[PDB]
Amino acid sequence: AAQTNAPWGLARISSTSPGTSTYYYDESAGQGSCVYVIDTGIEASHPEFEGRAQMVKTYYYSSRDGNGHGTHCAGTVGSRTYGVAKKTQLFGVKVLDDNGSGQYSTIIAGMDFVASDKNNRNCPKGVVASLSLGGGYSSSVNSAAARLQSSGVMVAVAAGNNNADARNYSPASEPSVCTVGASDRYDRRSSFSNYGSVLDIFGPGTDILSTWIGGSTRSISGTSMATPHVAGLAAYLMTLGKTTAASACRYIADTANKGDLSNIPFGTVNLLAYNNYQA
Repeated sequence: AAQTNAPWGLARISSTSPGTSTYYYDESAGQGSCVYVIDTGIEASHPEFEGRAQMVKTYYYSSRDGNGHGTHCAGTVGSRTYGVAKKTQLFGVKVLDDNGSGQYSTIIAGMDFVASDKNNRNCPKGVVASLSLGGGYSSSVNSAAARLQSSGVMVAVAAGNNNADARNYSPASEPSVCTVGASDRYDRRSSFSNYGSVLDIFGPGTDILSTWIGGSTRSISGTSMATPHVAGLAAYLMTLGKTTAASACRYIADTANKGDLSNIPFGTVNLLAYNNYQA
């Protein structure tokens, strides 16, 4: 399948070269997979989600996304126009308030929730969790992310936005999950992207158009935007049967475009997520 005039990041993840604008993908499109977006919520009523999104947990007085960040990330995972995996099921877990803030205890609870809740959901092709959040190093946060991964969920986490080594951030620094840095449309490391040996992969993160609250759209930047590209890619590849939750991060690294990014610090992987689709 081909989506013309797609957002640059979708085109990039289906290309061996920058500078193209069509997204190519197998029409299975993540059908039968599930992606949990652990964030500020998801505006599930957005036409772009086509009934495939739903809130399943909140730790606040409402499940509404009053911020937009979670809706944007979910849109990159699985919205019809802006999403990698256009037929996946999206589950919202609101661990962040409408200012984008949350206690680590709440974030940990949301991760443990997903590890259990996936047993209440029909996801025959596999389960992914997208975590576009983080803060300073916490062994407890890292342990929760490791538990979620171990339970059989492909965990993609943002490297962080401090132009610093991700070893000092959580859950970015947990080795067993998939830690995602950000690149721009000219194949440069995004100016803010964290780096370091703990990174597994880069995805598009600068100037990413996706869904927003109020039935709207906007372009924003961050490792938060790169992470759902990788999460959606994992769901797409799991639906194709090419990999599993336990092996998807390694598979994405194995099949990535290699050596194509600039300003990658020595010791950080030079790997850009790629779907290897051949029509």
